[PDB]
Amino acid sequence: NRDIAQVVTENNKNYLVLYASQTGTAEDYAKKFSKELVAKFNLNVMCADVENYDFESLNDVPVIVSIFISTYGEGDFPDGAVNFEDFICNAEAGALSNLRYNMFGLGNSTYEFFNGAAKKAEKHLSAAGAIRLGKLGEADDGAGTTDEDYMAWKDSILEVLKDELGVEATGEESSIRQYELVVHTDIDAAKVYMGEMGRLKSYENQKPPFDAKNPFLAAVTTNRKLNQGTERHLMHLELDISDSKIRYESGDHVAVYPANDSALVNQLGKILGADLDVVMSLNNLDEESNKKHPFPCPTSYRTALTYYLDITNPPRTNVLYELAQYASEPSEQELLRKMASSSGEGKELYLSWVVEARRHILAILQDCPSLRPPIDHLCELLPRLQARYYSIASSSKVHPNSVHICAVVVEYETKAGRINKGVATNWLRAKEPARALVPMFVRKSQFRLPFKATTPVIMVGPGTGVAPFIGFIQERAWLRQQGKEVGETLLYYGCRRSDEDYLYREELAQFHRDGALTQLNVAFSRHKVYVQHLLKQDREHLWKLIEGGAHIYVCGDARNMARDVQNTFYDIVAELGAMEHAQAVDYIKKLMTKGRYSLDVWS
Ligand SMILES: Cc1cc2nc3c(=O)[nH]c(=O)nc-3n(C[C@H](O)[C@H](O)[C@H](O)COP(=O)(O)OP(=O)(O)OC[C@H]3O[C@@H](n4cnc5c(N)ncnc54)[C@H](O)[C@@H]3O)c2cc1C
Ligand SMILES: Cc1cc2nc3c(=O)[nH]c(=O)nc-3n(C[C@H](O)[C@H](O)[C@H](O)COP(=O)(O)O)c2cc1C
Repeated sequence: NRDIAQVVTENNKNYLVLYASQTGTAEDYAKKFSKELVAKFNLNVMCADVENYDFESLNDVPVIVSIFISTYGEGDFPDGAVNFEDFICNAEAGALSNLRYNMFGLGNSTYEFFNGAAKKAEKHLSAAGAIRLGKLGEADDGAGTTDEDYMAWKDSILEVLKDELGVEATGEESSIRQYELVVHTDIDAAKVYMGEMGRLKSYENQKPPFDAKNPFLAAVTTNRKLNQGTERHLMHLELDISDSKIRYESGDHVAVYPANDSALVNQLGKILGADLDVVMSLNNLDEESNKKHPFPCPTSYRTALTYYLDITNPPRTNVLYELAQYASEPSEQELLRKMASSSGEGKELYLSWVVEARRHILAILQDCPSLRPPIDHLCELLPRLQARYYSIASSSKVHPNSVHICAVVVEYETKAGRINKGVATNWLRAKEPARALVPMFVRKSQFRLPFKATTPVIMVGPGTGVAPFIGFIQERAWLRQQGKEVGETLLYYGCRRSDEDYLYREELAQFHRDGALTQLNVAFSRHKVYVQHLLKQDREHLWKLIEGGAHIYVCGDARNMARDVQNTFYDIVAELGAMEHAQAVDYIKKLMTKGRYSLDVWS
């Protein structure tokens, strides 16, 4: 009841404000401070009149204590606060070593002992081992300064507390703009970036060598549905690289710089209120830094959103944080800051609402209608639009001037009822051969057919992971057509169904007919027949091939399939080689080192 440490603990207080007051001024300001403590840190504050407690347990109060105290005699406390005074003056060395406090005394210089109470108190607190945080305040009612004396003191202690308690004050946007807006409302189109990636006008000029910094614009020669079913769209594209001088081999990847859907970009401009044809630059406030801009400038908002900015993936923590100020509806602003937080609770609301719902920026704007930022701050915060990679599905020996892509279109419904569209694949799908140009480049990999033709090859490529092997098979067929003896060429393919999603049914059957493909092993899942079982089934034969210097290749979207396939090979070497599992793994390791076990797995 009168035990101050007891009462503080019982009631789960984060912070204690005490006051001693004859005529209500200290009480008033102790209350004003408490109110500000809560408004800014959302603490659970007790604010109590010293007169109502015994203080023998002052040292056991486990929160920070503010003390407001008035002077009334010979530097005495108010007569009602006798018990509080008798404790502070009797306090022996070390008695209050756990007490962390701040203090604001109330006095009047027109009396003999200006602020004697708070001055005495502080001598005794520190003498007994307590640590004061911040300055000792001393209101002067004699000068008429008390309110401003408090104002100054309060601002001070709140800065001290911001570090002591961690955290930031509600009502604060420590928001740092990295770049600055300049509107180029007059400038000629030749100086303005139009969606090209490196040097200005490079999509026009097109001079070798083409690469990541300078992609070749390849015409789309073919674009056909590969699959029988309607659930999914899987497609085969052909990219004309005639006159590029780009060299590739089977096993290489082709990278592609897509465009965002223009309808999406429009919808975005319409909800931001922004006119997107405004050409502009975002110049770095760090004048001496390397990145002068977040993306090629001068450029229009339409262009940045279309070609240089990622607007489809879930925005990150820091972009929610920075957008939160632009939410006029307070409860919408609370959401965003919470989702931007380091809180277990906030992180978790973020994962499900932002990440798991796959909410892109437009979706966040639409569902938080009071969030209305300026386009230029948004463009600064959004991540860069990345290139997208595909396993070339052609051999350069039959298609030297053509690069083939095999891809499933990403198109799916979210928890929140939206339909999301994968950028590159829907873009590629909309490319009609009747010119339609795809910015691209080739990155070399170490995924290669054996250069010694007689060497057997074992390809494991379920689903879209057949991609690289289509080119491997074209190539091997080609080697046979040229008079070379070619070793066995085994494909272990997989899909759901033969009349739904059998990729390259004609071509693989025909390559098999012509003897180019020695074996087409398909594992249609739809009872759960995956490729692992086909490998185990054919284990006896696979071990001969392996022992005969065969090369193994694993391709596909799923890391687990690769892992299951590797495990299956571990068991085959274990059984048929007659060795310990540990030796089996080390054998397959040796293969990898020799370059006879290669992977192309995309996660
Ligand atoms: C080296 C390499 C080679 C590759 N080769 C090929 C290839 O030959 N063929 C191929 O098909 N892929 C391949 N991949 C993937 C390919 O690069 C693209 O990521 C893919 O085509 C999707 O791109 P997008 O722009 O259409 O989708 P994006 O706009 O990038 O969206 C893809 C994202 O959407 C999300 N997503 C997808 N489906 C769902 C779902 N149903 N529910 C919720 N979220 C979902 C995922 O988070 C995924 O990261 C390869 C990857 C790498 C790294
Ligand atoms: C009778 C009386 C004695 C006072 N003695 C002092 C004093 O010794 N030193 C001082 O600085 N102020 C003195 N004051 C000023 C008070 O401390 C000042 O008015 C203060 O704001 C009172 O706060 P409170 O309303 O919480 O009691 C005195 C005021 C009165 C009314």
